[PDB]
Amino acid sequence: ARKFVVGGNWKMNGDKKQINEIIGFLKSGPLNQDTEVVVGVPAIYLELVRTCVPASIGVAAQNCYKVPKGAFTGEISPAMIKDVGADWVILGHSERRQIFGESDELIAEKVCHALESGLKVIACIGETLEEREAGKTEEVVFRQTKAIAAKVNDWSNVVIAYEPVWAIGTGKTATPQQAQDVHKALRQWICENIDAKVGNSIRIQYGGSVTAANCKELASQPDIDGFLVGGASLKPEFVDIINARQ
Amino acid sequence: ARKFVVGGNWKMNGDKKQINEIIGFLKSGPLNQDTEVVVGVPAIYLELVRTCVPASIGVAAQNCYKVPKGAFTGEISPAMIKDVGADWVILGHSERRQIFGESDELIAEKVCHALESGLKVIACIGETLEEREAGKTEEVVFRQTKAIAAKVNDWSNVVIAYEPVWAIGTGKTATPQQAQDVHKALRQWICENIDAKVGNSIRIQYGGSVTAANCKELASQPDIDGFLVGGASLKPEFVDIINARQLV
Repeated sequence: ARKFVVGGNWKMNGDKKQINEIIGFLKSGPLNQDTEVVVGVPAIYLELVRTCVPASIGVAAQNCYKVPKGAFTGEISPAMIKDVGADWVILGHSERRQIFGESDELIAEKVCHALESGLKVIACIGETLEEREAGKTEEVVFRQTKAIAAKVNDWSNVVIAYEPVWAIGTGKTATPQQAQDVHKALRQWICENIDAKVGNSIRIQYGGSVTAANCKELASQPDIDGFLVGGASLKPEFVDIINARQ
Repeated sequence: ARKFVVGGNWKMNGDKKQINEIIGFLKSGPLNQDTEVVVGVPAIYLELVRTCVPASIGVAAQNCYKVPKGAFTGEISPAMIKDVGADWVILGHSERRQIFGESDELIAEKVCHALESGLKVIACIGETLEEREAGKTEEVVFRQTKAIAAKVNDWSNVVIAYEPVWAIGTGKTATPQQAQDVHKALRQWICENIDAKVGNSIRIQYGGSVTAANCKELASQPDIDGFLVGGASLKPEFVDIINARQLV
């Protein structure tokens, strides 16, 4: 079976104090034994967080570049991430794709390099509202996935996160069924386009609004293997989400 | 006068081993006391460098965003930079403008926010070869500078670094005179469009190729107040650059 994976993407939030609070939640709160937990933190705190968090819990960078080193002011590489002990990296997040304009190709190259460098990756994909309403959900997620797949040969250390970007500003989030529909269509695409074994073993996290109230129904969907939590990851509620399967 | 300022931009380079070797260069190397020294490091080692580097040397982040916190995965804020004790941030570097497409206005907003957050800033500007050949050197640097000026009211903690981006892949770098021609023109623009005192006191670093072989002649230029160093900042050579203005 696919191990349930819950990632906490802190985004651009945090400081020493706040981090001690958040790590207090993980250490404290009861954690499900069958849940792989990953925490995505700002680069400035990667080493600190990696030292204060149990070896069982993954620590992820929120981004990285495609080469070990180079004339790329403001970027960090997988080698640096590994240098401080971090073992995960979040790539292709919608905020980076849209606000910072990273392309499918760049994301693909980044995923490839991260994996080859020894990092576990959470690659994000997702369609916007205009894309969905234009009935291009599948077209969009298949294109983003296809780009990554073009540079990835081994998916064992990859976790895909689906971000229902279209829901933002909508007034209502995606329904558990809508989320499920996307996950199953994506898994199907992976089975037919990459490999049936990969499709059956790859974890696909739901990357929309996950809270204590909806995490359980969301977690019970056949093709949802976890979450890439946003705001909730900063609160104790993150523990409740980690135990959505309970 | 304007205090000589030398910044070392490591860019995307470094690890614990390499950082200890570079901090070694800085610690042993006889550093001129009249030079303000700053070192720009990858965010991952921001706190690490600040704890190992002497309080006299400034530790800069290589970039930051324009708000204290938010839904900006992969970005860091001045609030975080300060939380680990760093006091500087390099913004608007040519690689971020050209490779990552940061706009003149985003740069200005970041500079404004960084300054307001209590950080000192090395704001970068510079024209490409296309722009220079098309005769837009002044047009570009003034435009980039003007955008930042629209969001800055206090220039005390700002250091401008001019990057002769046009010199890459050309075979030869900018000559000291060519560098001086831009620096002077920018200073003049600042005195006219911002303020006389600001223009006269604002440090303008040369962010082109700076080595131990060309630092002295460059630092001799009337309007060059230091350097934003690239490659050489990862080697002992950085010290010689820092001591570009020492007679012996």
